Amino acid sequence: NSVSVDLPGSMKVLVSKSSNADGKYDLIATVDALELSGTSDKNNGSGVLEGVKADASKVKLTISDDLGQTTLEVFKSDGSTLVSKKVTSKDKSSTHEKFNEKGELSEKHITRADKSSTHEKFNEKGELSEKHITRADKSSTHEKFNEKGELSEKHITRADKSSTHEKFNEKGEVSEKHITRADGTRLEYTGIKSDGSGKAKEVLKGYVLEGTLTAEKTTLVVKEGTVTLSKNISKSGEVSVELNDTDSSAATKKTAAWNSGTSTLTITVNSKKTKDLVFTSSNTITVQQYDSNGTSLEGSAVEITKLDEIKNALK
Repeated sequence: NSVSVDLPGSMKVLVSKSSNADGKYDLIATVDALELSGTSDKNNGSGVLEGVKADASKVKLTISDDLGQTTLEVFKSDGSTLVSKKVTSKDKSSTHEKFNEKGELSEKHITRADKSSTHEKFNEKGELSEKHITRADKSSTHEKFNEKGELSEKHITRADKSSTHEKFNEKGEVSEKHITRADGTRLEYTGIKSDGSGKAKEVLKGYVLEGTLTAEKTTLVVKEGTVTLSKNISKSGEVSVELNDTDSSAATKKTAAWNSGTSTLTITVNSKKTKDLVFTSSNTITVQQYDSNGTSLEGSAVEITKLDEIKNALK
């Protein structure tokens, strides 16, 4: 007396086995703890089923003739002013729409078979205020729009959980850029001027490096005495480090050479190597001393954990 066929949207329809009075098989379903009722001339499960919520919201479920699609709409008392709509296909793709208290589109979520998704939010003028695109690898593009329809903020996340976020001022210029690396370290670019120059902070485990940003490169600076160490990061993220010492004295002046194969800075004082500073691909720094004669390294490299240790290595 009751065949139940499952529908797209994780729903079920229970249909009469045969004609009752008229040649229409009965259909009843329960969606979100509410019972729906409708009559169709087919034995599929196809047709329409209507109901009324506790707050008098009108609910209508329409099942495609071929069972491949469901459309669940929540109207208001009038049956016209929409509250919510959900369209779900057999491949489990879905569209979920929310509407404001006026029936105008407020939000729209689209979900696909691979669990990729798009989320759109709309403002009181019907303009797209936010758009979130989430790919199947969990990579994402999140955009926020100002009242003029232009970008206020853009944030891109990659599959490895690295990210780049850009904030735009009222003139369309990037004013702040924040980067979170896959390993958890971070870059903060603030006060970006109209030529792309600005202030730069690299947040590492245990310490923060500070410096400047140009469109060309980022340069972080540590100073101790007359010694300035400059850590440069290219447009490509390539790290290169240089050192300059204004020390008058030829006996005490520090010079340094950069090894691009190892990302290692070798400091030298009075013709003898003193220490190797390694800038790891893990965005850490290690320091290892040379022997008395400065020809071979000694002991084991020790990871830098505070800014003062970098300065101590520059003394």
